[PDB]
Amino acid sequence: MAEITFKGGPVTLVGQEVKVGDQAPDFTVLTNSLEEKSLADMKGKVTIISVIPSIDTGVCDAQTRRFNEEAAKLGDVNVYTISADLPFAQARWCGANGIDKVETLSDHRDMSFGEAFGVYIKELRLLARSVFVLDENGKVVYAEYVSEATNHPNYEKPIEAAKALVK
Repeated sequence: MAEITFKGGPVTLVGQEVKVGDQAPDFTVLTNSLEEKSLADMKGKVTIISVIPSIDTGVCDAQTRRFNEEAAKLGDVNVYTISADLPFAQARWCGANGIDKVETLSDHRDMSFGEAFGVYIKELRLLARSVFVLDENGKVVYAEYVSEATNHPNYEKPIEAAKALVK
């Protein structure tokens, strides 16, 4: 189990902690454009996934935006962000920042993602801050679950996993 804290005590997760080498669960989220997208689409490249609770929190910036730049520096990767937040809030955050290498997505709807990857925090109904990397087979190449929901992963980590495979 990933057992995340919420700044003073533990909080339960739905789902299980996934690992490297495992086949990713394969679900659907909405695009920020209000269409279904699933892991089956994402396997078209080595893909990084950046889970955050909602996009407005400022700490989300340090992920989605840095990921945009780092993905440009890699030159050949694919990256998405997923929130329990509105598709249009997510689209807008991208538009404000001029993001192009990353696209934001909304699990908001059916939580299928947050549930299956064990990042829906049961006790909050909120997505964890976590990251994953996925091979073109849809195998997990890296996974990390920030032990503290009030803190965020380092984007360098899934970059180092993805950059090893895009060569």
